[PDB]
Amino acid sequence: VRPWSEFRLTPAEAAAAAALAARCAQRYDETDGPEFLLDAPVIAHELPRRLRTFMARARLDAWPHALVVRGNPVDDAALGSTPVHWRTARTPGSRPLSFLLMLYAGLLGDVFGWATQQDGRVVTDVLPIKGGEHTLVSSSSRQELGWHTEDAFSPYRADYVGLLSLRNPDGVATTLAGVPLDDLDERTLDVLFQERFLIRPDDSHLQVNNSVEFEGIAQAADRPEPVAILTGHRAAPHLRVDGDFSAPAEGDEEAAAALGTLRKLIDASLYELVLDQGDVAFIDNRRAVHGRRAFQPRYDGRDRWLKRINITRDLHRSRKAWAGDSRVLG
Ligand SMILES: N=C(N)NCC[C@H](O)[C@H](N)C(=O)O
Ligand SMILES: [Fe+3]
Repeated sequence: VRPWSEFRLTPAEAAAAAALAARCAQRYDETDGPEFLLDAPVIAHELPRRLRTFMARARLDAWPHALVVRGNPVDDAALGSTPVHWRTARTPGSRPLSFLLMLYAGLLGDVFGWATQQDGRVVTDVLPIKGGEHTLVSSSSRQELGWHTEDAFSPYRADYVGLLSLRNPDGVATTLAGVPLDDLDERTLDVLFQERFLIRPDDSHLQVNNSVEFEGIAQAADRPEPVAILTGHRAAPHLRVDGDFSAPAEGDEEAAAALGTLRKLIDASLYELVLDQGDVAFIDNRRAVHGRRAFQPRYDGRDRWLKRINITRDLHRSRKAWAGDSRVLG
């Protein structure tokens, strides 16, 4: 009925998962400490069985753009005010929910972070930062966050991007789109499968958006190597594109026409997913691009606030980029 797969916890199931995360928050010092990173995938085997069944099956389905879990309770009074910056965003009220996200993520794969993004944290924060309303990063607000493959520039980008909505009082929509296969002619499709496109790293990997891996980002922005936008099966391709940071190879007008066509087709097929408070989404970063609608920030303590995590099916595929730590890349 919809392009994502959806699961709704019963009150009993939701309370059991919450109790499990609360227990972890009492026994472990931090969510992305080495001890909990190793233990979380096994603790997650204790989550409610109906949820584990959904995650195991839905990950193997061929069609969904995202796996959506609704119905986690969040008490605004216990959670407290939305932080003013991500640096101070590991508040006690949000702590059990950060553990909950880690437990759900462990059913899907291996979590990791980036040395060049929010100080190498694995669980990151999405919130509006005053003065950054018209930027191209996820702390924007008044300017729409254009659609993108997460970390498109990198061969080590996530297979799944997890988002947990801590609060979203004005119902701001996440945007999604898949490959517009019904409108791509064969010739245009052929071009998108060839290595004729440049993809640069987005602004969230810049030094200015953080408090030696930055040299790799500079090389990627300065001298990008040509890559394909589409890979895999022609009838169900995987997608790698960033609307704001993608370009054709220099002088390649055939590739430019193909990228220009794809831009218009994705713009025309973008749809909206609203993550209400307590909703979790795992976006398939190979099948879909995602973004976020423009909204007016409040800055009154009740702004939209998400926790975010990157998930790969195999951490060993990124060995070359382990930044002195398997769980932080760069
Ligand atoms: N604005 C564009 N095209 N992409 C940047 C947004 C990304 O999701 C980035 N990892 C961020 O959080 O800002
Ligand atoms: Fe994103």
